[PDB]
Amino acid sequence: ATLDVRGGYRSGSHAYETRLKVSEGWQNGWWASMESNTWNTINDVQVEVNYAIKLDDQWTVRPGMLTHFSSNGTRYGPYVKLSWDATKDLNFGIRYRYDWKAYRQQDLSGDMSRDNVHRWDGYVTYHINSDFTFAWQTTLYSKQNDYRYANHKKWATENAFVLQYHMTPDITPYIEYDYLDRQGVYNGRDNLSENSYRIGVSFKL
Ligand SMILES: CCCCCCCCCCCC[N+](C)(C)[O-]
Ligand SMILES: CCCCCCCCCCCC[N+](C)(C)[O-]
Ligand SMILES: CCCCCCCCCCCC[N+](C)(C)[O-]
Ligand SMILES: CCCCCCCCCCCC[N+](C)(C)[O-]
Ligand SMILES: CCCCCCCC
Ligand SMILES: CCCCCCCC
Ligand SMILES: CCCCCCCC
Ligand SMILES: CCCCCCCC
Ligand SMILES: CCCCCCCC
Ligand SMILES: CCCCCCCC
Ligand SMILES: CCCCCCCC
Ligand SMILES: CCCCCCCC
Ligand SMILES: CCCCCCCC
Ligand SMILES: [Cl-]
Ligand SMILES: [Cl-]
Repeated sequence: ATLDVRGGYRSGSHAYETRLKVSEGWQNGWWASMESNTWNTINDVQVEVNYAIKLDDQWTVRPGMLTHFSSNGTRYGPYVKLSWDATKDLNFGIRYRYDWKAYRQQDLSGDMSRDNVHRWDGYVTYHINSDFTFAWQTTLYSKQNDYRYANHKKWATENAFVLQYHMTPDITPYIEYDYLDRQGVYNGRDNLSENSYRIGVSFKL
């Protein structure tokens, strides 16, 4: 199993975040994770499970679900991820997730609806050498219903860039930059450029 500890700062929202995440995978193909996230402007819990269906030596499909709890209520995210181990050192992934909210919120028409979201994620991971792995995750999400993001649009993006250092077989420090679109909100103003800078470490328990 792996414990991941991460700290970050978001420039638009002027917010620190921390994450503690524990994950395990099994030989039968199951995988599960649980995490807690904190956010402090100058909490949530998520649980995820999936299963690997091996289509051949290089291709895997993982149906799964992400459940998310916060002050507003519960959100469920059933998904299917397709992964391709193109080489020993290069992996690609694509995931569709439907983030469905178990609670209603006021929409832009004044009605109480569900702020459900269609979410797509692309993944590239490249093992550069014994010392370094570089990962990029690109994200698009769009509103199913009559809502908008803080960028004033029905859609938004995230792009995350992670450099992992394989310090020991069981310890992997990493640094990360994310651009989270103009989703920053601070001091009563939205549409702020949201740069995110993170540092963390992943280790074997
Ligand atoms: C790349 C920068 C790493 C940032 C590490 C963030 C650690 C969390 C700090 C918690 C303090 C929150 N605060 C400032 C509101 O008290
Ligand atoms: C091994 C740590 C991984 C996180 C596991 C989650 C355990 C439950 C903690 C819930 C957080 C309680 N809180 C902060 C919302 O008050
Ligand atoms: C649409 C073009 C897709 C980009 C291809 C990425 C390059 C790595 C693929 C090489 C793997 C070939 N093979 C047969 C060993 O699996
Ligand atoms: C989840 C990644 C999606 C990959 C995009 C489509 C490129 C597929 C390449 C086919 C593989 C060719 N082959 C059998 C020689 O490895
Ligand atoms: C003056 C507040 C800036 C805090 C930025 C933190 C960078 C890691
Ligand atoms: C505006 C804050 C910038 C934080 C940079 C962190 C070190 C690259
Ligand atoms: C035999 C491998 C099939 C590749 C999976 C394609 C899924 C659209
Ligand atoms: C034998 C490999 C087939 C590739 C299918 C690609 C699905 C996006
Ligand atoms: C030698 C293979 C490099 C091509 C990788 C392109 C990834 C989209
Ligand atoms: C001051 C502009 C922030 C963009 C930094 C990009 C880091 C890779
Ligand atoms: C792999 C290159 C993606 C760069 C996207 C950055 C958008 C701010
Ligand atoms: C390759 C990371 C740079 C992303 C561009 C966003 C900076 C404003
Ligand atoms: C409380 C967050 C800790 C940040 C981890 C940094 C590891 C180098
Ligand atoms: Cl619905
Ligand atoms: Cl729009």
